[PDB]
Amino acid sequence: SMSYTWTGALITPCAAEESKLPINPLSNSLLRHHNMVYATTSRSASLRQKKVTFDRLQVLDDHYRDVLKEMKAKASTVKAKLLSIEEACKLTPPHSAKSKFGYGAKDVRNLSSRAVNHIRSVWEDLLEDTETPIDTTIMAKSEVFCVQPRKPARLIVFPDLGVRVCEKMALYDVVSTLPQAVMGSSYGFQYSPKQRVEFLVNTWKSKKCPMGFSYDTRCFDSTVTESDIRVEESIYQCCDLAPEARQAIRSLTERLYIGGPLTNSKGQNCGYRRCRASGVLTTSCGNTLTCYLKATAACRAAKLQDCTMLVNGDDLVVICESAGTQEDAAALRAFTEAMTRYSAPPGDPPQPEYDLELITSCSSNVSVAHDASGKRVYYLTRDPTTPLARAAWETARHTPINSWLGNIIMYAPTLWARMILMTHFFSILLAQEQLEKALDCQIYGACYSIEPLDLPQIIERLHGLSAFTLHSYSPGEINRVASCLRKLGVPPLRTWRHRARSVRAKLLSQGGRAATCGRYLFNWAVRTKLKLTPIPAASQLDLSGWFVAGYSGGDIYHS
Ligand SMILES: O=C(O)c1ccc(Cl)cc1NS(=O)(=O)c1cc(Cl)c(Cl)cc1Cl
Ligand SMILES: O=C(O)c1ccc(Cl)cc1NS(=O)(=O)c1cc(Cl)c(Cl)cc1Cl
Ligand SMILES: [Mn+2]
Ligand SMILES: [Mn+2]
Repeated sequence: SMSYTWTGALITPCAAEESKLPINPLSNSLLRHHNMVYATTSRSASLRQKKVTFDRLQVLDDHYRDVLKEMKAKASTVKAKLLSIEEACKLTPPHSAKSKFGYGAKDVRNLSSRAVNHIRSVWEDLLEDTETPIDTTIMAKSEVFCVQPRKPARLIVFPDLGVRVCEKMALYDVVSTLPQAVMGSSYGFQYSPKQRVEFLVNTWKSKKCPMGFSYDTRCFDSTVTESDIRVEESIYQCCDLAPEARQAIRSLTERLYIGGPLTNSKGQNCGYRRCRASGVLTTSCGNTLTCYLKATAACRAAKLQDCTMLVNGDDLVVICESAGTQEDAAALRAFTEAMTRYSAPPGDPPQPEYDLELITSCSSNVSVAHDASGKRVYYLTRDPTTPLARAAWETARHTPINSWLGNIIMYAPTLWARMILMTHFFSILLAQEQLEKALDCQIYGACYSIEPLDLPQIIERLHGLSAFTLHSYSPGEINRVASCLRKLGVPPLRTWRHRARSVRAKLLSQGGRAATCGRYLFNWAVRTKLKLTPIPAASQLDLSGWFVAGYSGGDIYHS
């Protein structure tokens, strides 16, 4: 069937849309080529619509069925619990889109009478009505990028707030626990960056002659068929579930997940969806299971040897045993035709790689540096272009989520996050005297409230002390960073070192947590290094829950 059907009504914005980077003194000190940074808007919606609208092709074979049964056998060991309305409400982000039924996220979090009453009625409706399609709103997502030698806005589809809370009650525990039970070490969201690196490195070293590749499906959500979504439900149904949760899951699958009507911000009928909605609770878990299922079966069909998968939603990395240059090339090609038959055609043909550093997944790749002892240490890095463009944007404009904070945490060991992001943002926080102000950021899609002054302990707990002593980065990594800065008009690293020494000094002079930030985060900036000892507060942090599952598009808030 067609992934989408359109009436002609336009995808409209519900407020003014900014697309250009402002000329701001704070942002200009970080990035001078402001005309190269832009934000997507509804103006490009039609372009995206054209790309994601097509008829799907899907042929399932014995390998697919074999793997599905293997996954279901594992899912059968799961017992999922039903979340109370209170628990579900508390998972709702403070700035989540308000309901059209007289209440907003703040009301939900406060368990106000009207919000809770409506949520209950929505729940009872899911238990009683097993067929009526649930309405969804379609919007053009606002994301920041750097012009390329422009990307049309992505389309987000989500149901009302009441429905979103009900999804949590019925499925939060399932999407938080089932993926790991089914996919084991292949489920990527169970890993912190260091652990992801650990898995990739060990998986690579375990092969006699490793060969690996990233497989990028063209607009994955649009490739997801009704069959895929019902197969996904069949996996969830293997869990021990409360009667109402089982019905809610059955109803949500038929009324929302497999598809439904699309309404624009103006309340006009835009069309119909018959594929994955980006803004529902099951998107991350469902895409991961779907991608893992198809690729695991595809490997068998293509005869790839010892395929080890690492899946994060639609992002897939495969590491296997090489059978020779020509053999691998033909097998990868066969893999692609198998995935194509399963309705997971590639955006760009995958290419076999024989060096782990050359494998890129969602712009990220593993690289190596050295600690104080001179020992090799692998870490996760990525092209800094988008992180820098977004940092500049969030510097000049107030945004609900601070990607820069999430990037500092996830890429703390990188040359660019340390020299640029830490330097730039701490200097600004110092100047505005807002170091102790908690900010919101996202990790694997879930929203977290974080205090900048706790970054030292956070980073130590997640990356280890070596994150504050890495040096001697690879030539390729250094070159990528340097060339990126020239492209964006970002001052050279020598300038950032100078700024860091001054920022470091100021932080030390204030003592307390601030001083700790200066000592640990900016030790790289001084010749006479300071003895960095394990931070007491670090070993006392409760980061249990940060890396359990993916929740992108799931409207999740962890407090
Ligand atoms: O060339 C390097 O030094 C290098 C640095 C980082 C990475 Cl990710 C790969 C590299 N090359 S590689 O041949 O794929 C490689 C992979 C692993 Cl798993 C280990 Cl233990 C050592 C090397 Cl040599
Ligand atoms: O070598 C160190 O002691 C060191 C350790 C970590 C970091 Cl983030 C930077 C370090 N050196 S630095 O002087 O700041 C520096 C490094 C590079 Cl690669 C480049 Cl192009 C330019 C500069 Cl100005
Ligand atoms: Mn993805
Ligand atoms: Mn190498």
